[PDB]
Amino acid sequence: GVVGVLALQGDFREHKEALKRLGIEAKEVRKKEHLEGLKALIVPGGESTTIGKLAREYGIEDEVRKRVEEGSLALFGTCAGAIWLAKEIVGYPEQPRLGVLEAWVERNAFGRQVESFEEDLEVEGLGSFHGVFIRAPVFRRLGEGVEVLARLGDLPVLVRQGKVLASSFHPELTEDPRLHRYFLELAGV
Repeated sequence: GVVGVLALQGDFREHKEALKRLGIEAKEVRKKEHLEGLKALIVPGGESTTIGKLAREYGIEDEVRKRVEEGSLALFGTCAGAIWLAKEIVGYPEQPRLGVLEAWVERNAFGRQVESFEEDLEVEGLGSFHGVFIRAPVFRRLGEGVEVLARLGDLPVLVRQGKVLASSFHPELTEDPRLHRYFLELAGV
């Protein structure tokens, strides 16, 4: 298996199920050793402060940083995973995270009474994709080398920086595997 889903905490189950539609049997990553042999790693939705704390404690954060830097590992972060990837988390400068993505992300900042909504999104190259948002974080600022692949109105919700992909929505909460395939393709799987 060359595709893994970080399984320290959260909803990795949904991503494994989504990956099955691509004929992939996802490897559950719980130890740094589990990163060996992977071409792609998905960081799931969940509790961002916990995923960050555990990934740091187990040495996974540092190894992932090294792997991405050498270009031997593609990353796809969804919700908590997108927060984990962000270089800056608004209001939580010291929150444990990878921080490779040049972006400023604010946790659960959409400002809607009901903290859950769904929107049809236009994804560059992919087409229309059903976006599922739950206590969704907001991409406040993006670095110059970051590409916006999808927006809700004018707000970026799917961004890419090289082999790092991040979404504020949950593609794994739909039965559409096209965004996952898009990720595997860029990871060279």
